Amino acid sequence: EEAKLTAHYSFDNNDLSDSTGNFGPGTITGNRIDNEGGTIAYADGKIGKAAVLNGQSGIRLPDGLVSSNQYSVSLWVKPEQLTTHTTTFFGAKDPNHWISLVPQGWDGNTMLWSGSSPWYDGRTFWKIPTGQWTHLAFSVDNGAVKVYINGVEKFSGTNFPDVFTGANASFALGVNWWDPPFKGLIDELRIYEGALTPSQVTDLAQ
Ligand SMILES: OC[C@@H]1O[C@@H](OC[C@@H]2O[C@@H](OC[C@@H]3O[C@@H](O)[C@H](O)[C@H]3O)[C@H](O)[C@H]2O)[C@H](O)[C@H]1O
Ligand SMILES: [Ca+2]
Repeated sequence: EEAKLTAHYSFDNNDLSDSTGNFGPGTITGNRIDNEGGTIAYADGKIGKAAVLNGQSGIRLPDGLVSSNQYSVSLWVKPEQLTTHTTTFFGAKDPNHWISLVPQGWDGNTMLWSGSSPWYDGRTFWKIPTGQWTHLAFSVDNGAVKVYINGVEKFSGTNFPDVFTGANASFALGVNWWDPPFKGLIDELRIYEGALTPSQVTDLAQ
């Protein structure tokens, strides 16, 4: 049972639209998820045109993008800088119940982070470079969670929080409620219902 695709934010057309047509387009935020006045440029990315994030800007995605107990997220990033706790994909029912794919987390490594009630540490023990393209993916199947870097599985575990089942949660690229906005390039955002097979993974990564 391969994971089913639901959303593809590719930026290929120099806009924040979902190419599958399922979801409304993304918005532009200021330096947090809940504010406005940012900027988004478009530069050559991993596939076609990628989104540029200047370190004070983000993208609001539509509420309820993920709303199940079985889901996955894939994307490419090219960091111009790294800042601790700063999100890529995020992630939140409210400020106390959130998920976050973090390039440099509290242990200084890439991690899938959830908090704060409770706290989940999805530690990869792997560190991301600036000025290079890294592929990141992760799947959630009823508490069963796995994290992939460049196609390589680095974290697995269980008892992941069901943050999204029953909630109209806020989703964003590059910003949250507390930390520096991501700076650099984000490309090819894809959302899935169901947990990506290893095969789909290695495909997406290469
Ligand atoms: O709630 C949003 C996040 O809170 C802020 O916390 C500051 C840093 O987060 C903590 O990370 C360590 C966590 O606490 C441990 O119990 C658990 O193992 C870890 O997940 C550190 O205390 C602070 O450096 C962040 O700014 C924001 O992302
Ligand atoms: Ca693209």
